[PDB]
Amino acid sequence: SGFRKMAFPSGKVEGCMVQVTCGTTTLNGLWLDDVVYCPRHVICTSEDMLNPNYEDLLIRKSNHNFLVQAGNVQLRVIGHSMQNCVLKLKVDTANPKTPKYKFVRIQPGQTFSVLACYNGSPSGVYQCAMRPNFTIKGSFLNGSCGSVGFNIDYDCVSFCYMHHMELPTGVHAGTDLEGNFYGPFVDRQTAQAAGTDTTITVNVLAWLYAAVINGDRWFLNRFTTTLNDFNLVAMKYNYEPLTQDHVDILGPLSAQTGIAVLDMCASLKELLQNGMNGRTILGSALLEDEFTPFDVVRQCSGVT
Amino acid sequence: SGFRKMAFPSGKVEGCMVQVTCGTTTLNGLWLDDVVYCPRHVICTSEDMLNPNYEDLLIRKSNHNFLVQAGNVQLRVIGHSMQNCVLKLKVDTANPKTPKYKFVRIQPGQTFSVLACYNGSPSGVYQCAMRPNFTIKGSFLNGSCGSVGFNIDYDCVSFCYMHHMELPTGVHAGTDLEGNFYGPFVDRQTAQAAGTDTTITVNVLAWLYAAVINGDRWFLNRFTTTLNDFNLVAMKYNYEPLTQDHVDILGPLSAQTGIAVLDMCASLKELLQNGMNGRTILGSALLEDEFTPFDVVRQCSGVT
Ligand SMILES: CN1CCCc2ccc(S(N)(=O)=O)cc21
Ligand SMILES: CN1CCCc2ccc(S(N)(=O)=O)cc21
Repeated sequence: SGFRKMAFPSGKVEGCMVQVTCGTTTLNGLWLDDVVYCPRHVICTSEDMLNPNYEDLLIRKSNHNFLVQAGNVQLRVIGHSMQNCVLKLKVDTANPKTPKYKFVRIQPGQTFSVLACYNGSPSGVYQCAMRPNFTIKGSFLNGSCGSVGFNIDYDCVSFCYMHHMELPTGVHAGTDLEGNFYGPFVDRQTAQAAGTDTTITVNVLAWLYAAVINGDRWFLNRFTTTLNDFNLVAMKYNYEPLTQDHVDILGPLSAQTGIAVLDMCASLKELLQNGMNGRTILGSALLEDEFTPFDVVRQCSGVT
Repeated sequence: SGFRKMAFPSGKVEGCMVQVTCGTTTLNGLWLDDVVYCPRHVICTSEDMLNPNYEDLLIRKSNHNFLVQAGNVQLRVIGHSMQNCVLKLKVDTANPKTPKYKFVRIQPGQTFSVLACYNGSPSGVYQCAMRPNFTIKGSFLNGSCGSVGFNIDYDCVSFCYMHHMELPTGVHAGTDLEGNFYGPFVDRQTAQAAGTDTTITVNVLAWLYAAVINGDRWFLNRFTTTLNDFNLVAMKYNYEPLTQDHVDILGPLSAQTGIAVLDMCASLKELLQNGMNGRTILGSALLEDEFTPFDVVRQCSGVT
């Protein structure tokens, strides 16, 4: 029993982290097979960062200008290319610690683990959600760029996120491992606003199921409701609209707990209209939305 | 910027986790050099668990009754002993993935990372505190026993916790790696109560410093106070008494933020007497106490 914001074990990713230096700028890269992936803003000087022409900047750069260090050993760079906002550095050695892996572009509301790194060295691991507005609420300092988000399915690491920047609001913006930004963000030092950040309704409901499972049931009420009625209340509180896809994904938790999704929606409705009255759920004084239904099933069943 | 309940990267510990089976019971062990450490309740049948004589039970057991599997490879057991509540299984192979490590008995209020494991397989990592009452609020299912808590200092893993049981209240009790329980707990299936759980005052203050650093300053007030006045209010709210040792440990954060410890104590006082009035601090609707001053400095500076 108990419920924790739990990250994937980070070992398979720790073996993939390198330091990439171009000119004076150092950040993190991901060494998989004989390719090192890093943010392309590695090639920028703080004066380029305002309005960079990445094509023109990269033209000034040769294989040998890219210093790739794995722990204390240097990698030989035999090729470089830009794909969207990532640089791919062809090295002459396959990373011997390359896990089975995939590149996946995650959907907003989905969760992943972040291995925050500095100078190619792992410092810590936490669990994140892709906000509906395609930002993450991370913990990233200077040099953390190139730090990656991932999920693990048994032996396979699905890389979904590479850290590129902090917006002036202190939220975090980044790419998939094909270097396409999540959201409308560009890799340029300019004022960029994220949309309205909504609450991930299906995740909050999943967490309410986690709570009931773990003995926190005070918020269970005598009421039920309808998708349309629930979504009237979701609208008011900047919650994501609940669809039948969400209901379907909650079915395993519905089944285990014997609490119908729409009854739990009515619990959530009352919680939104009435607040928590100084009570807590799983040691939280607000509605948690960074657990997917999948995360609750995994944690509450014991998937390794 | 940003602040996250961040765990140590778990790779060095993932390489140490094994499956230990005695009779029908399987749990997790820690393979360091040529010794596998696991909870001694591995030798108990569910009928022994009520009033076990571990000495008499262990006498029935031979080296070959202890099945130690590392991933898919079996380890040969050449020696067994009981130290307090842990079994030490001498194997004939040094773990080649043994990190530089130490066994440390942590103090209540200190924090560590937990690699939750099932059948010697890592499932997830989260950050914990040793509660003042020597329990942890974990996420542990059947088979999670032998899962370890740790800190990392650059290349050295300090093992501080081995998971033994869940109390009927759903909090978690365990040992150091010399198998001495944290708190008054015994490895017997009987009703065991934890003391009053207090809030770790020095940690909450550390977190208030993390908040100011990260731009959440609304709770900063015009008031100051005294250790004795603050501790009158700590008493009322089941907060740990603040000593000059705590103040000293906060000095780096005091210095960076230019906010005197006793002024922050006055902020905290007002927060305890008045609550958060539906506001949040670092995305939290209550006072967080599972960050040490050391954790805030590490996270807010970028220690790898
Ligand atoms: C410094 N650099 C690198 C990558 C692109 C980018 C985007 C926004 C900002 S910001 N708003 O912090 O100055 C800074 C930045
Ligand atoms: C089953 N076993 C193993 C180790 C010692 C112990 C202590 C307490 C409990 S409890 N209160 O969950 O039944 C169970 C247990």
